[PDB]
Amino acid sequence: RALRVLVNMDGVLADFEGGFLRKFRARFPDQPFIALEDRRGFWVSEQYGRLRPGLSEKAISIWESKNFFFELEPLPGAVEAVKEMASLQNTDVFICTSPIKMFKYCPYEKYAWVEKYFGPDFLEQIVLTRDKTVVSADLLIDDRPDITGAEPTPSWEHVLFTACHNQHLQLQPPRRRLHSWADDWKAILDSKRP
Amino acid sequence: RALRVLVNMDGVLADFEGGFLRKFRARFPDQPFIALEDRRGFWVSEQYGRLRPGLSEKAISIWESKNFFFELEPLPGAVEAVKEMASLQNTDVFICTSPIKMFKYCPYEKYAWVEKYFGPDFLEQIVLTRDKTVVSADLLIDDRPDITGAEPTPSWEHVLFTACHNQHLQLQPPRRRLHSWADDWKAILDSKRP
Ligand SMILES: Cc1cn([C@H]2C=C[C@@H](COP(=O)(O)O)O2)c(=O)[nH]c1=O
Ligand SMILES: Cc1cn([C@H]2C=C[C@@H](COP(=O)(O)O)O2)c(=O)[nH]c1=O
Ligand SMILES: [Mg+2]
Ligand SMILES: [Mg+2]
Ligand SMILES: [Mg+2]
Ligand SMILES: [Mg+2]
Repeated sequence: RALRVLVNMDGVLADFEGGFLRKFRARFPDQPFIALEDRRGFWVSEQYGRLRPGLSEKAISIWESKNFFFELEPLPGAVEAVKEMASLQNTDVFICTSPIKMFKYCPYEKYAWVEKYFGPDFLEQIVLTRDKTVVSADLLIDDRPDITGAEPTPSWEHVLFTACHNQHLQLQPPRRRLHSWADDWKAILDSKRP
Repeated sequence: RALRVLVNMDGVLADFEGGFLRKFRARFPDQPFIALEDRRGFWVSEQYGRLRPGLSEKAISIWESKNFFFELEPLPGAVEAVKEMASLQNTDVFICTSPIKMFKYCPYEKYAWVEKYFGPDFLEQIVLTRDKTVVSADLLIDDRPDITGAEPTPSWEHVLFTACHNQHLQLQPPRRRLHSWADDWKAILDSKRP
């Protein structure tokens, strides 16, 4: 009855790519790096690892470090759009995010980030999971192309949120994109309503 | 195709009631307390609050304190049963747990607890959410009687795990219980398979 929308955090709400590149360059100023226009594929670690031996591990250490997640900047229009989306009649919004393997900071910082931008009351809307296919909803807005897990037939339609790593990707019909938060997300939502 | 089972953490895997009572008594030795046989209703804070003014807040401070979640003891048979359950053919097990409002320690400690008892590889099977009805599965084993949220018709059957606070409760047919991990959980699982 209410339309349910899952909104991914990294690469959709939070600027993981920009914050990573900045911190990587400051920490490792003598290593080569991947400019955002050159990013391809979801896994930053795999691309950096192909660039040079040992770079995978150095990339991983950036997001394993304290304050990495907390200090991510919101992507343009993300906060405003999700706030309006959640205020819409017959619309329930959840933030669906995958923590990393190292769990000392990431869970905590992700809660703190959501509190900071959306307020205490929005914390109730967070789902942390490595498997999104077991979360049921009408829509999932997420920048990762390949979303898989234990449920072979997820209830949501995956709308690919555009990011540097996926912008060149040709999708198979009928898969569809949300180009940025300036794009017409209301029309995508409305297309799933009765 | 695989049977999917969500197993709650507090009151099912982890002995929240016992660990709370112990820590409450050590910290507040001059307050009255609720013996486990006298516990009624899911909310410890509400019962303690009816016992005396100010006790709700003192109860809350126990589980808000560092190491509360981490130092919970496993309930008898819980670790062994979940390990066997996850090893079964055509069976995917997730640990589904609701964090508290105060998020500095609880998320982190819950990951650490699961690592401690089930190993690093089991961390992938954790879903943190305040709303279990948006997690899809065949079964949810959970000690809280009233499980509600945004999805009015959850895909799972809720099997009530017995606890001090619910043991006297008469359920409405066809709702059903798992009495403890010594009870025949395999038969409940098998009843949901093709
Ligand atoms: C790009 C990248 C990300 N991650 C972790 C860090 C944050 C989450 C982002 O996953 P998401 O919830 O946005 O699907 O995965 C990785 O573990 N490796 C990587 O290469
Ligand atoms: C008993 C009790 C528990 N909680 C929090 C602490 C741990 C989780 C347990 O929720 P569960 O995932 O077991 O449904 O809720 C509370 O916030 N208040 C209470 O009175
Ligand atoms: Mg993402
Ligand atoms: Mg709404
Ligand atoms: Mg419980
Ligand atoms: Mg199995």
